[PDB]
Amino acid sequence: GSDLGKKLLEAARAGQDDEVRILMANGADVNAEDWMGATPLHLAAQSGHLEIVEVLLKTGADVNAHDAFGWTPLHLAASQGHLEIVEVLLKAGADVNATDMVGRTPLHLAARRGHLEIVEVLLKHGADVNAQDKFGKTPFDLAIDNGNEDIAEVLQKAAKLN
Repeated sequence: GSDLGKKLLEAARAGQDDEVRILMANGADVNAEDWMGATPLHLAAQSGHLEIVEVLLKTGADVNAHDAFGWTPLHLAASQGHLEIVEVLLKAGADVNATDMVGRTPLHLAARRGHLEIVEVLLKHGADVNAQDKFGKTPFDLAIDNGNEDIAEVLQKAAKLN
C-alpha cells in the first residue's frame, strides 16, 4: 500500500510504540506531516508519550519542526504540562524561544496553563522572560491574566536577574 506516514502519525498520537516500531521498520517517514502540519514528534509530545518522543529524536525527527499554527513539539509539551518531554526536547536542541503564529513562546504557554515546574525548566534553558507576543503580553502578563500567582512571582524574580 502506501499509508505508512499516515499510520505512523496515528500510532504516535495513540502512544502505540510497537506500531511505531513496525511502521518505521517497514519504511515509514518519521517526519511525515498530518493535515495541520503536525509530525509524529508533535503528536507524541502533545499526548505525553515520552518514550516515543525519545525514540523519534534518536531516529531523525526534526525537534524544531513547526506546524500550521507555528507550534513546535516544545510548545505542545509545555502547554500540555509534560515536564519530562520538555526536558528531553530541550536536551535534543529544541529552540526554547520559538514563537507560534501569535508570537507566543513555550514559556508563554506554560505560564498561561499554570505549569510551574515547566516554567522553571524553560527559564533554566534560557527562555526569554521579556518576550512579547503579538498582543504585547509577556509570560508574566499571561500568568497574571490566568490567576497563576506563583508562576507570576517566579517570573518577576527571574526578570530581576537578567
